[PDB]
Amino acid sequence: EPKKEEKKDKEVVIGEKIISDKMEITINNIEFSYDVLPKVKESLYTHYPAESGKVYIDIAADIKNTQKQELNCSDLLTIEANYNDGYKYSSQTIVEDETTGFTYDNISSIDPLETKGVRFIIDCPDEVKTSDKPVILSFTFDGNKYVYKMK
Repeated sequence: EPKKEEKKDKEVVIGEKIISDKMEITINNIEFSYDVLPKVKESLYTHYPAESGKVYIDIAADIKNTQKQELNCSDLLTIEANYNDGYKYSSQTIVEDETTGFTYDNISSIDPLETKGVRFIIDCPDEVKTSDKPVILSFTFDGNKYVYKMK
């Protein structure tokens, strides 16, 4: 008999805090996008336009570091989009910046008790948006699986 495990997935609720002993994650927006634009774009800004025939899944979140030590933005979620039962695409993290629009996750950190905006972006073929076929988002955070039925 193979080794089985018993598990229960948690539903992602937009605007609801997800908490661990290290951080608080609030997912504020989940949408398809052909151009991932930063929240603040006062002068020259970085943005992520989708390549022809592609679409982004743009997941916007607030991350509050609740530790006494700095939190690296490379240590955040990896979100998987599971399209039409098995066609899988994984996210990249970008960080909101008041000066340059965005920065990459590798050069940025969150101070103790600071909240920073981030984007988890998933590069998909365009049919992930335009078909009627399902999209399930998921991630593992602090020992639990989180799921979101996008369509």
